[PDB]
Amino acid sequence: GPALCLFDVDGTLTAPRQKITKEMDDFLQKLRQKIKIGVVGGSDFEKVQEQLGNDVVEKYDYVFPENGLVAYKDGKLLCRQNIQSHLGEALIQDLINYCLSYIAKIKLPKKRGTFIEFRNGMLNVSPIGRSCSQEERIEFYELDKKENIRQKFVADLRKEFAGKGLTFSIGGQISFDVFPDGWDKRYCLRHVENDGYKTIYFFGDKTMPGGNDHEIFTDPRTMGYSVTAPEDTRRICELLFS
Amino acid sequence: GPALCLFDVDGTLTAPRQKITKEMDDFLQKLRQKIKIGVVGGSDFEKVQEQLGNDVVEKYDYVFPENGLVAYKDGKLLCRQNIQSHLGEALIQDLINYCLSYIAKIKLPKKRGTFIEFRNGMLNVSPIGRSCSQEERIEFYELDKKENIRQKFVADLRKEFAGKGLTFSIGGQISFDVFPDGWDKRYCLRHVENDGYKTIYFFGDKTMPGGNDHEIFTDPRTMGYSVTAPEDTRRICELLFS
Ligand SMILES: O=P([O-])(O)O[C@H]1O[C@H](COP(=O)(O)O)[C@@H](O)[C@H](O)[C@H]1O
Ligand SMILES: [Cl-]
Ligand SMILES: [Mg+2]
Ligand SMILES: [Mg+2]
Ligand SMILES: [Mg+2]
Ligand SMILES: [Mg+2]
Repeated sequence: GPALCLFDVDGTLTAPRQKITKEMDDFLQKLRQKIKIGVVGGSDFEKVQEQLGNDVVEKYDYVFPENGLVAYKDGKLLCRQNIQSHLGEALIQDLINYCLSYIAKIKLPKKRGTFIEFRNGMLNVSPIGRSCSQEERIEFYELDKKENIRQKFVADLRKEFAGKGLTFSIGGQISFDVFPDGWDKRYCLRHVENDGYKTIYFFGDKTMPGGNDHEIFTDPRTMGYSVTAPEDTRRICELLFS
Repeated sequence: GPALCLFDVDGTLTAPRQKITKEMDDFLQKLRQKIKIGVVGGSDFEKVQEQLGNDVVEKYDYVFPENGLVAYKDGKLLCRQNIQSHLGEALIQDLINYCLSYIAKIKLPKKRGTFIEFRNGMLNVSPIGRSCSQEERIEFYELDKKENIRQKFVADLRKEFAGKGLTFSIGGQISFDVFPDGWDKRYCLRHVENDGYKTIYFFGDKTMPGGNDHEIFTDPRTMGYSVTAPEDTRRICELLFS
């Protein structure tokens, strides 16, 4: 039937931490005369503007910053969501409080600031604090590997919550993420599944387990295609759609 | 002997929350041919630039953002000190552990992120979180006066950290500052002290007890003058140097 193309932005339509190239933007616009297109990224709408231009809403059929928590369709905002409204202030506080209480009891060499980073689609938690220096990150990550600090504090959170529909995911060097079950890139799919697309292609570059694009790639609702770079995305699109 | 003028920024050289007027800027420079001048404010270096001009450091003999924890003299940065090194890493971790445990215990309509912001010469603490939106900021502000949330917090903090050489100051809407005794605006006198000034004049619009200019005004190293606006600062300086 009719189809949709969904692209990760960073690493797929663009080179890592680089803006789109006029040549690729033009290919995509030519491709829209053949098929509906849309983009999905973990970054806020401001960042996505930096990456694809301030006219992005008018140039793509769908735009899904924040893994879809914000959604634009045919130039209008289709929907907007945040972790606060979903989980609720009560539950959002029970979680903050426990995290705070628990971090007060961790004996560390150092503590700094921003232990809780509130993002609209997750809560970053950092025993040391994100404001640490790079040399303090390393000191902590090494200590974590011998004492397993992050792993035990997720463990105790998975016991006390998680029946509230919460996922916990250790990542990077100093923090872990608390986000509702399924609020990875798969979230965006809810805004396009009821629009009548017999097949939804998806292109991304972190397609293997761990990556930003893994969970959406493996979803049975997508025709998943891995990519290595923008040039490769044109290559594949040229072959799929002539 | 030779002398130095030190000016509070907001309200003394500028109308509150506004840039300086070109009239006032060019006056100061005419004075500078008669006297070394300097400025001091609580705000980070970038904010000072926005009030006095990008090239502040070249137009003022001394420049003291963050009450002087960051300091420029004749264009170049002076030796620096941070709260971690002064108070020690145990009192920092014991003061963070306490603040964290206490926030977890506060019942509030909303809690968000960045409850402790780790600055060069202080720690904010925001019961609600500095990442809060604007609507949430006013909410906490207008509830705080009904239930004296911050006022009550600062009080218990003083009891527990009595004698530890720390000061506390509720400022603004959502937070209070914790800083070593002596790290108000009078921190900067450490730099201009000596350097052969027989008289150090100081101007400030919040001379009254509890104001950010009080302790530097009363400090005996300074010849303090209370100001009611930029145009008044002129009157006193025109009375003194003409
Ligand atoms: O309002 P906030 O929470 O951002 O607070 C801000 O302003 C306060 C005073 O500002 P003023 O004297 O102009 O009211 C400062 O003490 C505080 O460190 C700063 O973060
Ligand atoms: Cl925090
Ligand atoms: Mg990518
Ligand atoms: Mg698939
Ligand atoms: Mg002032
Ligand atoms: Mg004095």
